[PDB]
Amino acid sequence: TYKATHEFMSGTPGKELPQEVKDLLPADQTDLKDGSQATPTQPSKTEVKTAEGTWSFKSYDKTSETINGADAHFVGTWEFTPAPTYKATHEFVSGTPGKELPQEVKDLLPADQTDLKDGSQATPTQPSKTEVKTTEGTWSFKSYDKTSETINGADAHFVGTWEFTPA
Ligand SMILES: [Cl-]
Repeated sequence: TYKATHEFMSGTPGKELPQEVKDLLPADQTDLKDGSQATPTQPSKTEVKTAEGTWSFKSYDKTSETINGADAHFVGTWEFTPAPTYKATHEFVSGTPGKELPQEVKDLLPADQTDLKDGSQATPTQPSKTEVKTTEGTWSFKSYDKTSETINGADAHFVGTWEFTPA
């Protein structure tokens, strides 16, 4: 007689299995008759959440094997899905009463920042330039309303003020 053993591996490049997944490795099956079919023991659960994301059991490499004069070994793969991420968006406003932003200023609104981790610090993207001259006068960027904000379970939003000086 022979045994059937198990091992787990990550199927997600750059991610090692956490101990909570390794803790689910099945026990060896013992006393298997030579020439019988061995089938791997399924893990007692197929999902493990961590602070980084969720691991989900995919399958073993073989769903059975014939015992042929040696112990059998089954390799089970788990895959990782990162925890939900958030965005940081931007908006521009005029800080000059009675003056609306021209399109040339609005055209400088930064792109959204994506794939920000929960609990991370977001800092707004600075405009590509900070002055725009028009026939009427010049627009200058002042600042965003905050220098940074912690992502705490929601998208962030930064408001940038431009001021106008007439020609
Ligand atoms: Cl993890």
